[PDB]
Amino acid sequence: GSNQNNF
Ligand SMILES: [Zn+2]
Repeated sequence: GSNQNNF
């Protein structure tokens, strides 16, 4: 799967 971290 694709992953996004919005810190
Ligand atoms: Zn993945």
